[PDB]
Amino acid sequence: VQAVAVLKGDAGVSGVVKFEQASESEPTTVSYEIAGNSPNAERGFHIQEFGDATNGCVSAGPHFNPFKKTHGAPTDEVRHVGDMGNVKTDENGVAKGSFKDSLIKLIGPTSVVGRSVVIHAGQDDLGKGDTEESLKTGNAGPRPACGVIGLTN
Amino acid sequence: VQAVAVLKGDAGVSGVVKFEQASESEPTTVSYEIAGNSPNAERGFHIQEFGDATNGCVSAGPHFNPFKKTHGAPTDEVRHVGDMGNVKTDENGVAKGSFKDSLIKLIGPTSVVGRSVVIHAGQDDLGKGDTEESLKTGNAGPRPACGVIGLTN
Ligand SMILES: [Cu+2]
Ligand SMILES: [Cu+2]
Ligand SMILES: [Zn+2]
Ligand SMILES: [Zn+2]
Repeated sequence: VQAVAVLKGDAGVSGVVKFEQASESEPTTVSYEIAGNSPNAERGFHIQEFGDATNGCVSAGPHFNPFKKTHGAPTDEVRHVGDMGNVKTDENGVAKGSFKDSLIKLIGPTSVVGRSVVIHAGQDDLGKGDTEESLKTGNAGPRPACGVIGLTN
Repeated sequence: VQAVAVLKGDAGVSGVVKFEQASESEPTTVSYEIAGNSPNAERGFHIQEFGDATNGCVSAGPHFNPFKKTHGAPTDEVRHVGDMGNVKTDENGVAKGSFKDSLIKLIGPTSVVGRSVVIHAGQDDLGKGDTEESLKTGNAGPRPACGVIGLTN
């Protein structure tokens, strides 16, 4: 199964995020290419609960969290399903890479198809900040771009 | 279950399409408000197979047709699942209305969540044209706007 989300916004940030999962038990491979970010920085990269784009990136809701856990790093055992951590941007402000994740799925009851992907304006503190907000959003700041994860071939 | 698709494009046409289905066996209620169309006209309104927006509205593919039937009117027994027919536009070029459909579903194997909705530039001939194209696209023309159907609450 394949899916793709085209990140758009009014802040100069844009990109494409591709997802791939052969079967439900398998990890999903997330590939991304995002431009227009601050150069040489880490930026919060998360999957939101809804794919509602009626009010910009705001209507996408909070991080996809079906198991009701606190915000964390992708490698943390306690993290939201949509917690993809930070993506690094180069001297030209482009973030490009890929990784596999075993909580994010394109198949089954927790499928992220129809939900949104958000690239943040700030860095994700990975749930390590001494704040309640750290456990909710990782304090990653505004959402300059987002896109609904749609089906593809 | 609720879903929404925000129709956008570079041709002045835009809008919102809302979907609602309580349970799989139930019809889905499609509500729409679309502006920027030709005034006092009928325009093809369809659901495409993919929600891939990487190449404008083109990457969405053909009409969602899991049962491999020919193009038809929504009331036809032989139609594509994504065949929503034409929507009427008023003297100001706005198409606004709602209807229920029993082939379009937000739940189950034929769910349209993650797929795209397209508003056409031309009228749908409802599969009655004396052309092979009539049985494929209804000859509805270009796709000025489209949006990926995402989950909402
Ligand atoms: Cu976030
Ligand atoms: Cu069409
Ligand atoms: Zn989170
Ligand atoms: Zn059709």
